[PDB]
Amino acid sequence: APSLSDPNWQYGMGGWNNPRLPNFNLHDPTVIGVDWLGFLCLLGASLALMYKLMSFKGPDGDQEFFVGYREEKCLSIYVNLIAAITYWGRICAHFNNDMGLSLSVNYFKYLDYIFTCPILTLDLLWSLNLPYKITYSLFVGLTIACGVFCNAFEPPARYLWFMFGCFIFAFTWISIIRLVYARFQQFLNKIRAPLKLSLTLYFSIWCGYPALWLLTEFGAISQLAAHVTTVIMDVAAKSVYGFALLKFQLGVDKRDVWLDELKSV
Amino acid sequence: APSLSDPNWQYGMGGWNNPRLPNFNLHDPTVIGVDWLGFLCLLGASLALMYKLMSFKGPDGDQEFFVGYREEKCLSIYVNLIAAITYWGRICAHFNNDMGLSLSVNYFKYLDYIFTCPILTLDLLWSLNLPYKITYSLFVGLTIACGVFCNAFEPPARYLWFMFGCFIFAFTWISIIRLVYARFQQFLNKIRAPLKLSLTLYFSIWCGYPALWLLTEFGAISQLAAHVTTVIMDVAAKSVYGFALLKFQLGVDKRDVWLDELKSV
Amino acid sequence: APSLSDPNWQYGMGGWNNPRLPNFNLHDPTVIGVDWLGFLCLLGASLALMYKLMSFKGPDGDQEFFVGYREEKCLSIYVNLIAAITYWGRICAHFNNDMGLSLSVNYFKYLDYIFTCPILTLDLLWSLNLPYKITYSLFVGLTIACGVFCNAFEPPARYLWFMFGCFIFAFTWISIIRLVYARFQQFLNKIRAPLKLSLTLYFSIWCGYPALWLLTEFGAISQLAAHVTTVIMDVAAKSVYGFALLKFQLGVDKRDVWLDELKSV
Ligand SMILES: *C/C=C(C)/C=C/C=C(C)/C=C/C1=C(C)CCCC1(C)C
Ligand SMILES: *C/C=C(C)/C=C/C=C(C)/C=C/C1=C(C)CCCC1(C)C
Ligand SMILES: *C/C=C(C)/C=C/C=C(C)/C=C/C1=C(C)CCCC1(C)C
Repeated sequence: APSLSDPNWQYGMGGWNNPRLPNFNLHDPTVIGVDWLGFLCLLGASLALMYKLMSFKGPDGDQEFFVGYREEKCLSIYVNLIAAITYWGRICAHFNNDMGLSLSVNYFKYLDYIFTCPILTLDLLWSLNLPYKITYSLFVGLTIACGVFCNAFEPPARYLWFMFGCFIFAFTWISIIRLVYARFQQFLNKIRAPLKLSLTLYFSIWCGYPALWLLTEFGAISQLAAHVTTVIMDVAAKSVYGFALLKFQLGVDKRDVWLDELKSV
Repeated sequence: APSLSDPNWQYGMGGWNNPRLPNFNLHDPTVIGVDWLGFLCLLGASLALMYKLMSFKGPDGDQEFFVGYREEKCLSIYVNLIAAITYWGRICAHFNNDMGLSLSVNYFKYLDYIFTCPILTLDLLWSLNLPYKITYSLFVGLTIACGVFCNAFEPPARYLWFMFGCFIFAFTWISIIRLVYARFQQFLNKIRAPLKLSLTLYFSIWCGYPALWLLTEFGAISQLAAHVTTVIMDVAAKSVYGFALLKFQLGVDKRDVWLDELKSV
Repeated sequence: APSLSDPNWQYGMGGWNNPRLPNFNLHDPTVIGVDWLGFLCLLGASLALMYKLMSFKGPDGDQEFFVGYREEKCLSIYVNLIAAITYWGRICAHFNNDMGLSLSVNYFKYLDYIFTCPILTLDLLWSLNLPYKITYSLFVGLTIACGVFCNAFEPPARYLWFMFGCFIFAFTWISIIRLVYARFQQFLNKIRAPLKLSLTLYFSIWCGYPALWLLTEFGAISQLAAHVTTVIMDVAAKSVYGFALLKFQLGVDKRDVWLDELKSV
C-alpha cells in the first residue's frame, strides 16, 4: 500500500508541487542573466584566491609550495569552486532549453549547499582556532539535509523537517557567534565599527536563508525575486569571505598569542 | 534491451517485492509507537552526551572547551544525532499517512546505517588506541553498502551481495574482536564478569543484524517483529555505547600506559 | 513546464540515448569474461596488498600492527577493494540476465570512479610528500563528477560538461606531473630508462580516459572495444600502482632527505 506517489497531491520540479505557487519559468532572461553573473563571480573569486594562495612564497620569501604543505589555508578555494560547478549546471540547463536530465544538477533545492556550507563553517572555525570546529560543521550539514527534505516533501512533513532544521541551526549559529565574538574581542587591541558591521552582516546573510524560504512558501516574495536574492546571498556569503580571510591567515602558523586556544569565554 | 524494470518480477517499497512476504503495514500503531520510542531514546542519549561532554572543564577544572579542542571525544554524539534524524523521518512519514516522497528517508533498508556504523567503529577503535582504526571503518561501510544492494535487488544478485558483505563483515569483526580482547586483557589489573558479559553481548548485538535479515527473508520472523527487534538493537548498539565510553575517555590524553600502542597481540 | 523528460530525445541505460550508437548488448560472452577477469585481478591485488602490508613487522622486526598505526600506507588497498565491489556488481547483473535494479550499481558511467580516483591521487601525492595533496584529489573528484554529468546529459550540456572537466583535469594533471618529476629527479642518485617509461606510461593511462570517451562518442571505436579497453586501463591504473609503491614506502617514516618537503621546484 505505501508508495512514493500520494494521489492527493501534485508533483513537479524539486518534489511536491505547492498548489499556491505558480510555475516558475526557469527560461526567463532575468534568471539566465543572474545565473551567469553568479557563475562568473564564483569562478573569478575561486581563480583569484587560487592565484593569490599558490603564489605566496612564505613569510621569508623562500618557501615554494608554502600553502601546498599547509592545506587548511586552501579550504576557502574549494568552497567557491564546488559552488561554481553547481552554477555551471544551471547555465548548461539553459542551453538545453531548461529541459530533460540536465536539470538534475539543481533539481532539489538546497542540495548543492550540502558540499559547501560544512566546509565554509569548518574553515571559519579552523582559521580563528575555535572549539567544536567539526561538530558545528556536521550540525550545519544536518541543517542542509533537513532543508532539502523540507523543500522536497508535502506540507506536514515539510514543516516538521523545517522546524527540526531550524532548532539545529539556531543552536549551532548562536554557539558559533558567541565563540567568534569571544575570539575577536581580543583583536581590538578605527577598525571597531567596520569589523563589527562586517561580522554582524555576515551572520545576517546566513540567518536570511530560512527567512527567504518562509517568505517564498506563503507567497510574500515572488519566486523570481527569491531566486535573484538567493544568488546575491550565495555570492556575498562565499566570494567575499575567502578574500576577507586571505589578508588574515597568510604566512602564519595559526598558533599565535591572539589565536591561542580560547580561554575564559 | 537492458532496463531497470525486469517484467518477470514485482517491485514495491525498498526495491524488489518478495512474492512470499505479505505487504508490511507501516501505519500500524505498534510501528508508530516503536519508532517514537526509538527516536526519543536516540535524541535523549545525544542531548545527554552533548551536555556531559561540552560541560566538562578538564582534569584540573580550568579548561573551558576542553572537549571542543579534543574532537575525537565527540565522535559518539554524531553517531546518535544522525540516527535520530533518520528516525525523525519515520515520524514525519506517519504524519503524512506513510505516503508520497516523505518515505524516501527510509525507502532503502540499511542505507541509514551508511553514515553511523563507520563512525561507531572509528570511535570504538580510536578510543582504545587500536590499529587499522579507519580500514575496518571502511570495511564496515562496504558491508552496509553490500546489505543495501542485497535488500534492493532480485533474488540471485541479492544473495550474492549478501554473501560478499557476509565475508567482509566476518573478517573485519573477528579482527576487531581479537584487537579489543588483546587491549582489554591489560585493564583487568569483580569487574571481570560484568566487563566480559558487556563486551560479548555488544558484539552479539552487531552479529544479530544479518541473522535478523536471514530470519525475515525466509518467513521465520514476522516483519513487525523484525522492525521492533531492529529498533531495539539500534537503541542498544548506539545509545548505551557512548555512555559506556563517556566514563572512560574523559579528561585523558588517550596515550596512557594502559592505552599505549598495542604490542605482542 | 520544466521536466526531466525532454520529448525531443530518447533515453536508455545511463541517461541520454545517443541516436548514432547502437544498443550495447551487456550479455555478450566477451563482456562477461572481461568483467570476470577485471574483478579477479582487482580482488587478487587487494588481497595480496593487504597480506603484504598487515604482515609487515617494521624495520626492526618487532612492531606488530606496524602499518595499522600508520594508516596512510593502507590507502592503496581501499582503492582496489572499492573497485572490486563495483566490478562485483557487474557480475551480479549478469547472473540476473543484465536486468532490473541490479544494473543500478553501474547504471551511470564514471560514477564508480568518484570513490577511487580521489583516493588514488591522495595516496600518490602523500607517498612522495608533495604539496596540494588534497586540493588535486578534490579537483580529480570534480573532474569525475563533470564526466558523470557529461555522459548522463543531452548533447549540448554533455559537451559543455566535458569541456569543463577537461580543463580542470588538464590543469590538475600538468601540475601533478611537474611535481612528480621535480620529486623524482632527486631519486636518480640503469633505473633511469625503466623509471621514466613507467612514469610516462602511468600518466598516459590516466590521460587515455577522455580520449576513449571522445572515440566512443563519434563512432570511431566500438562500444565492446571501449568496454574491454576501459577494463584493461582500470586494472593497469589500480592493481600495479599499489604493488609499485609497496616496495618503496615500507618501513619508513615518510620524512627522509629524499622525500623532504619539495624546495626549488
Ligand atoms: C553558499 C551557500 C550557503 C552559505 C548556504 C547556506 C544555507 C543555510 C544556512 C540554510 C539554512 C536553512 C535553515 C536554517 C532551515 C531550513 C532551510 C534552510 C536549509 C534554508
Ligand atoms: C546503529 C546501527 C547499526 C550499528 C547497524 C549495524 C548493521 C550491520 C552490522 C549490518 C550487517 C549486515 C551484514 C553483515 C550482511 C548484509 C546485511 C547487513 C547489512 C544487515
Ligand atoms: C580506476 C579508475 C580510474 C583511475 C579512472 C580515471 C578516470 C579519469 C581520469 C577520467 C577523466 C575524464 C576527463 C578528464 C574528462 C571527462 C570524462 C572523464 C571523466 C573520462
